[PDB]
Amino acid sequence: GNPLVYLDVDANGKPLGRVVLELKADVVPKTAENFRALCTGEKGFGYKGSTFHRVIPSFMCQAGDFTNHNGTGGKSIYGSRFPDENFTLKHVGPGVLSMANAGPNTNGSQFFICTIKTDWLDGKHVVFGHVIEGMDVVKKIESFGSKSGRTSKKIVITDCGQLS
Repeated sequence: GNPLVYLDVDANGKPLGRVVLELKADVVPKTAENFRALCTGEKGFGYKGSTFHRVIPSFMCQAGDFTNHNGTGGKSIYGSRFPDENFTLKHVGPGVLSMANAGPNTNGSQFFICTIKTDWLDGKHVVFGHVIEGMDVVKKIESFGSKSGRTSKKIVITDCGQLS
């Protein structure tokens, strides 16, 4: 079946708990595989030790810039960037997992977890999974964001990996 992966998240060195994500490899296999491998770190790089660098209450929590830690970086297991696979899955509600980008066909490693229905991103960002467990952790992360995106605590993915 579809991969299940996890992110364990700290805020100022205090554990918040675990976010478990289903990756919809049935719909977006290339996009799912990138995220899966970045969670395991099996290519020699990935999300472990990196941060949620942009968090906006009543919108989303963004992470995945494991090279520059500020929204300008990241890379995929395929190369620097890869195409929008499809827009079949929609931003239907809280818990949706979707690729951050800098316009069409600029997926790398950055991603966001929605805390509301972000319907205006449909057709612009590739949705590739959702939160199976740990919305409480996501809401804690959200509570440390601000309107500007700047976080009030350092939010770190201390561990990550594949469950199945």
